[PDB]
Amino acid sequence: SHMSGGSPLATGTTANTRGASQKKGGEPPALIVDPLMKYICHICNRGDVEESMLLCDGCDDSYHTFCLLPPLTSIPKGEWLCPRCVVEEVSKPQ
Ligand SMILES: [Zn+2]
Ligand SMILES: [Zn+2]
Repeated sequence: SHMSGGSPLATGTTANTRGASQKKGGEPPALIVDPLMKYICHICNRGDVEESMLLCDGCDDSYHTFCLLPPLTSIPKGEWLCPRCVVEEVSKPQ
């Protein structure tokens, strides 16, 4: 059996991708701006307007009116419930 025709597929290509790997080329180690306690709107990571910052009566966390979609056209005259808790029934998971 002499089936040695001899046909190599010698076809190269310059496959080069320089993956620039600067882990902190624009990422500084941020220090704790709120070391003790400060009611910050965790949706916007900032306590922008404290006068528009609500605290869920049936939870505990700081939200802005602005940070919710759509922004709360009326400021809650009574204690504000988070939309999570607003969808309740007699049977809680307790
Ligand atoms: Zn906010
Ligand atoms: Zn709640």
